[PDB]
Amino acid sequence: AALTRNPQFQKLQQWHREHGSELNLRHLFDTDKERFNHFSLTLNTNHGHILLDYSKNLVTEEVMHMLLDLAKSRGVEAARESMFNGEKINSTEDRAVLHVALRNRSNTPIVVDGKDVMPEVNKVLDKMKAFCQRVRSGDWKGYTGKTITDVINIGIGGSDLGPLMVTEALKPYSSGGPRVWFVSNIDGTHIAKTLACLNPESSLFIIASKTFTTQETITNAKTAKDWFLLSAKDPSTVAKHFVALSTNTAKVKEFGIDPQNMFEFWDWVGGRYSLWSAIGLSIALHVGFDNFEQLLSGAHWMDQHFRTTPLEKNAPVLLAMLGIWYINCFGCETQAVLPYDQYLHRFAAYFQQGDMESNGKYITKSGARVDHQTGPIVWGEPGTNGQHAFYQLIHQGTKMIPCDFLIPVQTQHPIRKGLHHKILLANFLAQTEALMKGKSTEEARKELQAAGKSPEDLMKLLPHKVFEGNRPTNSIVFTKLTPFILGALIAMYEHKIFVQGVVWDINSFDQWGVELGKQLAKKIEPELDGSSPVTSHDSSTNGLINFIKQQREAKI
Amino acid sequence: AALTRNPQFQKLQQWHREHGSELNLRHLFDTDKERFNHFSLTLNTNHGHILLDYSKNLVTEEVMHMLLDLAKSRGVEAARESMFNGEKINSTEDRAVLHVALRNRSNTPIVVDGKDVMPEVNKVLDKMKAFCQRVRSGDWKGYTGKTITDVINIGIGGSDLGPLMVTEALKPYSSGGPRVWFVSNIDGTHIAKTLACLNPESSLFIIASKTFTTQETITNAKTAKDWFLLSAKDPSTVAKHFVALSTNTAKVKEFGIDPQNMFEFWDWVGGRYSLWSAIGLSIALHVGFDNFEQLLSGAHWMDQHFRTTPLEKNAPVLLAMLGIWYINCFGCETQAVLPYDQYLHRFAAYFQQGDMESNGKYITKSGARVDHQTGPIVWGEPGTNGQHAFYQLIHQGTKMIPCDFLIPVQTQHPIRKGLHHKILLANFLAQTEALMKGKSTEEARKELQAAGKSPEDLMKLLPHKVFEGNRPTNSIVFTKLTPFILGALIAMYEHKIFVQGVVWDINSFDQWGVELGKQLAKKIEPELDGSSPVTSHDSSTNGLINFIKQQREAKI
Ligand SMILES: O=C(NO)[C@@H](O)[C@H](O)[C@H](O)COP(=O)(O)O
Ligand SMILES: O=C(NO)[C@@H](O)[C@H](O)[C@H](O)COP(=O)(O)O
Repeated sequence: AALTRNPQFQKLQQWHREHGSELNLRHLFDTDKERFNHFSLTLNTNHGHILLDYSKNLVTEEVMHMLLDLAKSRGVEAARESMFNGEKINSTEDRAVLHVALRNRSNTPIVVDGKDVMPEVNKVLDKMKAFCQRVRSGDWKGYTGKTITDVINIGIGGSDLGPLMVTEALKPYSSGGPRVWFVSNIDGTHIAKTLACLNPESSLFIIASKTFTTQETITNAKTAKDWFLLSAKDPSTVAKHFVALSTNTAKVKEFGIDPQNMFEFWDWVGGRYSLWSAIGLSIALHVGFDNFEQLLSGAHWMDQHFRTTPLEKNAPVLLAMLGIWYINCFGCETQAVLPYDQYLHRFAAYFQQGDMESNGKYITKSGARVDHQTGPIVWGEPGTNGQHAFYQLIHQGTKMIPCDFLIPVQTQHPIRKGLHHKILLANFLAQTEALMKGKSTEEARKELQAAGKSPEDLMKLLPHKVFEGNRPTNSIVFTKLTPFILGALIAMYEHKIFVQGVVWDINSFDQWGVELGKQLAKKIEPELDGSSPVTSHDSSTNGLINFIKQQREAKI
Repeated sequence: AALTRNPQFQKLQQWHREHGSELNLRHLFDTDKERFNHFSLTLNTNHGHILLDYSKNLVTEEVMHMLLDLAKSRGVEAARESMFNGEKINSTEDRAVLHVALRNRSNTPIVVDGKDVMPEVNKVLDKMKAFCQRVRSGDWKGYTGKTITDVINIGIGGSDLGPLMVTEALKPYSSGGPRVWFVSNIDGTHIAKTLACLNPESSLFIIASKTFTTQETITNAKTAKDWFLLSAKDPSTVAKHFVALSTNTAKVKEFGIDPQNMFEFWDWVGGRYSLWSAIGLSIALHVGFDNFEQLLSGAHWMDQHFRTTPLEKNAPVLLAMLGIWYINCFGCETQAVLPYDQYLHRFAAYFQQGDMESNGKYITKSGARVDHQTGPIVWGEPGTNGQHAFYQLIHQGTKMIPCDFLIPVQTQHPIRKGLHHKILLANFLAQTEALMKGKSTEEARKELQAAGKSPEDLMKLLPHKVFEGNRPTNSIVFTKLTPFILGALIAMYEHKIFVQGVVWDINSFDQWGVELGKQLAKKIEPELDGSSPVTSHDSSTNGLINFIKQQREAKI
């Protein structure tokens, strides 16, 4: 594998196995009061500021220089240009990777197969804008002349999570927009519970699917249409209640959706990087097209930052290299994402997909099997809730867990004259301070003695109240969570994921395991029908299938 | 350190040290046709069956024997009886651990440092039922003589996640009950968007706090009362719209809720183990008291299973020891929980707290600092969705990740003649089969060769299409997800967590990390007031605070 054979990686590795064990955050701050200044980055987007404070990390100037030298020797910049220039860096599927083109507000030409893709990107965007206009203004009428009150997005994975997370994060900006619903799981409960609340006369279904063949989505789509026609009664009416977001005109046709009602994207648009495309139709319908264009602009701003800033001051690069540091040097399996914002309740989940589906690989672009760690397990929940739950393990467990704490300075709901947000911010700050500082044995025993504890009680309870600290965190603070800032934040992490993938020399844009999954259920599905036992698989699969058929009858 | 000194543990490590790496699942099955029958257990609860299939784990007869031997030399059984007998096993807090008492429907005596607790346990339960009957029937009236249509639960951590997860899971049994809402985050957005949909006249608030001093809960509670009074008046009417669940009678009164409307629990009721107590009121209110009793009955059955079953066939113990195996011998940092049920969308999140807040510790009950790993990081999202996302990493990443796949045989919504559930079951089965089997280079080669690829391209793509497999999983299948079964499943995991803690000799029932957090931001909160810079903390905390002050009034 490329990484292990790299001299910069070896130098960093040797340094860590020579000093790593010795790096204490509390000590570092106590010996360098310019630390914050030296390990923090402030970005002024002219539409809000974003402060990336990475000073609470187990690093020194020597460590950062070695990490950036690695980014350089691993060719991050050249790879970055290849992506922005439309080169087919997705080597296994031989495709370009152009989500940056989707939000290329500057309209600078990007050539693929001898053709600028921007004209087509803008054509779809204009079509989306015209459609949303019609729907929102009430011009688009259902089969009975009523305006559309509900929009239902049917899709899964990359055709679901992005729009779900963004519409949730941007709720404050959806005034004058129809209600938006997201159905994704094949589990019947999802679509059934959704349909139960809808009126077919005023509901518009959006079938999101790059391929338009995914089993969960097509099956949900058919159930929706069947449900609809139970009222409509004229397939000529579905044209007024069903539209498609896809790249496969053929399939959309077979389903019963004529063009003009198909908003397309392209193969260089990865599913987990597709919310910026026609896939974001539900977003635009929810918050309006101006806000949707703001989202795109925020992403474009971050793309430009990533492309023009020297590595040492490049946000996504710094985030990516600190991650490489914890993953490949400290051996940390996970990465926690902790937004202190309820609207971002699906943010961690979104990047759980974005990061893991991209870098959960073990084969390099040269075909060699990696002999080092790659993508981490990403998780988290919106604080503060976590503090009263899993934070216990982050503070006093046996695992090192790098955490990204995020929060907006200004809230969308300054109720009680800002009291709630004041408390939220204080907790945000105090948590990373405590993770860094911890609480020594002397400090703990002091409190216990002041509490008047007997020598007996203090002795047995003292160890349990000590916090070793030295747990690294990043604090990302932005002025306000607007469509623009959100877009820049999502783009920031997309590029962090990109940089790590380049350093590991893997292809962060294919998903063979996901592709495989879409073809596994195939064989067992028909075998579940009969009531006769199955014996064609290993004994576990057989036993589970037979327990299934047996309990199918059970009358509980 | 205590587990380190155990001979059974040493035996395990030595065996694995030179053998726990050759264990290949596919090989184990292709040499033992009775593997499924020998490595699985079927539990008939009389209200549905539960199949725990742990045959797809990297274990052999020998290994399970050694694992069970370790369980007994560490005193699991002794520790268990101590818990059920009311002994104060929560050493650091010298408190009993009796969530089992809450659902002890056999009413068998459990003397607690004096008198039997059941009489009081059943007293609250009766009071709870009485209250529910009044609210659901229409007896309990709003100050304007209106019937309750919305119930809002306000609490955080253990006073929030349990009732939220259960009411979501048992939604199909909520016919007739009012709508339930859960507010927990101090983030003003949470209470704001919740109250914006309510009508003060027909809304009843439940303030859930064991101590009734938690800043988040108390503050949200005060804000709720405020919202209510600017639509009515006379702080007396509050009595008709606010009730409390706590152990602190007095401080609950100085708020505005007479002890009349207070449903108490006790100190031996851990927050993360409290949904079975008064904390579960929102559950009883949503699905009725008969269903709530079914839930308790379910947990009670599992408790008896755990208490009377020989270790070799004990569900919670088997799950626990398999976990110890992966954590302490294979070094796996995480445990994934993948329910194939939309209703269980908050299930993984529930145990993320239950497990991590319990076993995320590093100090033994003897005061010694652990010499090994403890509590893993728990995470997950419902199936099939994850298959289109993070499963990529489970299948082809560089981390070993034990996964628990769960699914009900019978769906609550058999739409399209069961087509959706048939597809859901097929994926459930196919995914674990695939994680175990993988796809060899040879198999992938033959598929690509047939596909028409040339030596050039086939070679280029081949390694990327190979699945090493040997990914261990547990498949837990139950007849139907009913109140009773949900109760049994939750109790099963509580005991799994209990067993692991004992083996590690830690205290799974205190939370000094969580206790520290509920006092961390207090020093920073006041410093946020004003526009003057702070210099009292480390440069990072100072820097963040100053950036917030500067941006708080920046007009974007
Ligand atoms: O590629 C992926 N993620 O990046 C996957 O998550 C796809 O987005 C998901 O399987 C949906 O595929 P279709 O849009 O073709 O229905
Ligand atoms: O102990 C805990 N979990 O087990 C914590 O998660 C508590 O449940 C949470 O802090 C709420 O405490 P109060 O009910 O006193 O408001």
